[PDB]
Amino acid sequence: PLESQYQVGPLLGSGGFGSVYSGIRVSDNLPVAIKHVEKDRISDWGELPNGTRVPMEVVLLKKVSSGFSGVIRLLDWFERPDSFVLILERPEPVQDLFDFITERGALQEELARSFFWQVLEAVRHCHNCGVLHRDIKDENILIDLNRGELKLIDFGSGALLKDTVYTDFDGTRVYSPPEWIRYHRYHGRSAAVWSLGILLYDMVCGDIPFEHDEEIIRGQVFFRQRVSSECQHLIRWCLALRPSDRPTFEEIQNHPWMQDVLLPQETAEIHLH
Ligand SMILES: Cc1oc(-c2ccccc2)cc1C(=O)O
Repeated sequence: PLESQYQVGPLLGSGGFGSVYSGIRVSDNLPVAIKHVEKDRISDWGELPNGTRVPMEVVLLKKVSSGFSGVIRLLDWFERPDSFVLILERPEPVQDLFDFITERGALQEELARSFFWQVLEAVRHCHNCGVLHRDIKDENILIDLNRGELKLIDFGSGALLKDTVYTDFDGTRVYSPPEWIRYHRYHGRSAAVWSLGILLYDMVCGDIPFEHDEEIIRGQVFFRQRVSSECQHLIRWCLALRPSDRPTFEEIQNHPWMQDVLLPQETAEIHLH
């Protein structure tokens, strides 16, 4: 069934999320990514409107599934004896933001603005769907190179969005907020804003600002690259130590640095050719 409907291509990557393969849906040659997740490694299990025992990732992907291209689309899923197999859409050609930054270095601000804006729309979409990604980072962002569109992937560390405190975290530590580091306590939106500040810094500087807990806790931001004041202001704002001092998604998107964003197609034409 999974074996007959899909032609398995090469391994795209593996890690904490499991193993993701390039693939093609045999019926219409649709490019897909086949993600295998070991059951023993699934800590968060959820229930669909049917009531089946599935990993939370599947619940979250279904909650965020729509025509909106800013988030990876779950096309299908299969349960195997010891794993879950997720069929995800696969943009072609594609490059993750991490590989993009590794190759190109620090992004021009116009490019970072377009990318960052698309990440914001994608995160806002997650949140409107009741999903907290919890692992917003360059590696979890795919660039559809032809369309200039970004896709948020890997909902495997995610949770249902709630207004109460989260005391569990399995996303990326260097993207985690100081309140998580110090107290093991964070609120969804403000931790997402912190990780967005790390991401924005990473986009415009070519690397994350903090490598150690103490740097996270201190929250002193040093710009190793020439970054505009408006951009440094937005970064410093997302990276406020006090969760309540962080901007809301609205304030980030109304920030002066975020004005006159390029359309994804314009972004592709100028920067991804
Ligand atoms: C790790 C991962 O990689 C992908 C993917 C990679 C290249 C093209 C399309 C999708 C999705 C996920 C996921 O976890 O959702």
